[PDB]
Order: sequence, then C-alpha cells, then structure tokens
Amino acid sequence: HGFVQNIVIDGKNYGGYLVNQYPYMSNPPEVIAWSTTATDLGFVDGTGYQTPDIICHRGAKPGALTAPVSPGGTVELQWTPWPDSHHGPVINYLAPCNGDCSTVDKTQLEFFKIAESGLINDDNPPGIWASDNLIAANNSWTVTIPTTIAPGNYVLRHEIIALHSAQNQDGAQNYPQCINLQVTGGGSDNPAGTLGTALYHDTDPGILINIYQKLSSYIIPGPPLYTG
Ligand SMILES: [Cl-]
Ligand SMILES: [Cl-]
Ligand SMILES: [Cl-]
Ligand SMILES: [Cl-]
Ligand SMILES: [Cl-]
Ligand SMILES: [Cl-]
Ligand SMILES: [Cl-]
Ligand SMILES: [Cl-]
Ligand SMILES: [Cl-]
Ligand SMILES: [Cu+2]
Repeated sequence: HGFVQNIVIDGKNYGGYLVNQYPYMSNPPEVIAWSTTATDLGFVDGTGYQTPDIICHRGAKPGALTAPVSPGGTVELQWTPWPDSHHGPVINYLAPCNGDCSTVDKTQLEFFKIAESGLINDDNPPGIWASDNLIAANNSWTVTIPTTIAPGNYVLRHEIIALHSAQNQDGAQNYPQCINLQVTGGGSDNPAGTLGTALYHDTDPGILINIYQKLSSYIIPGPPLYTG
C-alpha cells in the first residue's frame, strides 16, 4: 500500500495527488498527477485488469497540469514508504495525449513500455526485486524519457506490482500512478501502443506466481519494451 507523493523534474518538485488528503478537501490543488479514488492506498488486482481502473488506478481523472521534461531528462517519482513484503516489478509506460493531457479519454490511451525492472537476485527467496531497489533508494524511482520518441504531451503510467499474495488467481496487486508530461526534443518514433485494459491478464507468468519458491527467471508482465 502506498502512492506517489512527489515528482522531481529539472530541479523542482511537483507535488503529487495526495490521495489521503485531497479527496477530503473542498479546494484540492491542481497538480500534474491524476486524481484517484484509491483512498485505501490500495491496488487494482486481476479482477480489474479488463476494467478502466487498471489504466491510472480506481476512478482516475487526468491532472490539470503538465510538467515539461528536458530532452532525455529524468522524472523521479517519490512514494510513501513501500513495504518490504510487497516484492515485485516496477514498470513504466508512456501514452500520447495528442492534445492537452488534462482532457484525454483515458480509455483510448495507447501505452508503450519505456522501462521495466523485475527480479534482481534470488539467493534468498523470495528474493530482491525492483520494489526493493525502490525502497533502497529511499522510496524513489527514476525514469529517463527516451530521446527517440515524437515530442508532445504524454501520460506517464508508473507502476509497482506487488506479488506477495500472487500465488492465487487475482492475488497480484497493481499500483499504477499517472502523471502528465510534455516531452521535448528531436525524436520521431510513435511506438506501437497497448490499451490499458490489454496490458495484463490474471494468468500471466509474472502475475500468477509463487515468489516464495526458488525462481530461475521472471517474465515481467505487459507488452514488449520499446527501445529506439
Ligand atoms: Cl480531489
Ligand atoms: Cl491549485
Ligand atoms: Cl491550491
Ligand atoms: Cl509502509
Ligand atoms: Cl500532444
Ligand atoms: Cl538476499
Ligand atoms: Cl527479500
Ligand atoms: Cl512532434
Ligand atoms: Cl516464467
Ligand atoms: Cu499493500
């Protein structure tokens, strides 16, 4: 359980959607982060993978604001403290807004995978995962925006999938968090995208999995990584 509280881009902080605060206030601020209704700080499990909740989390709506990113710049997402038990991959996607991200129809977003990290070491099951790297980095993840994609406005869909209960069907816990970015530079690719509701299925080999056994490999969920 947790959420993204802060985003660091080009030497400033952009506050996140504080789902434990803003849903209870009259006058929540405009932010680059999507609003959600996930006030339990929880997840979308496999029962939700073919529902709109998986796109940017339960009840999500676009952020009002969009953050510029320098060409090939970084976006650092800072989480609330991530539980050690919640082992799993960290995955990042972009989808073009083709206009202002604040007015996009989330159900039409076509995401391409720009980064993925999975099982890092398995000397001591259940092992060390990308989520454990995130914890070790004081609950942070750094995304590098590709220089090879067409400039424009994009949604970044940043996600942890916790696998501590994933031995049974619909037991994996997905924690998507979306933010709005303006990508800048000289790239030209328009990578092939996947609708949010087509990213995952509840029988995928990196979804329906017993992490407590020895693992010789791990198939990170979702469509293929884009590399320009
Ligand atoms: Cl709100
Ligand atoms: Cl505001
Ligand atoms: Cl305000
Ligand atoms: Cl925690
Ligand atoms: Cl655009
Ligand atoms: Cl270990
Ligand atoms: Cl471990
Ligand atoms: Cl362009
Ligand atoms: Cl496998
Ligand atoms: Cu949890």
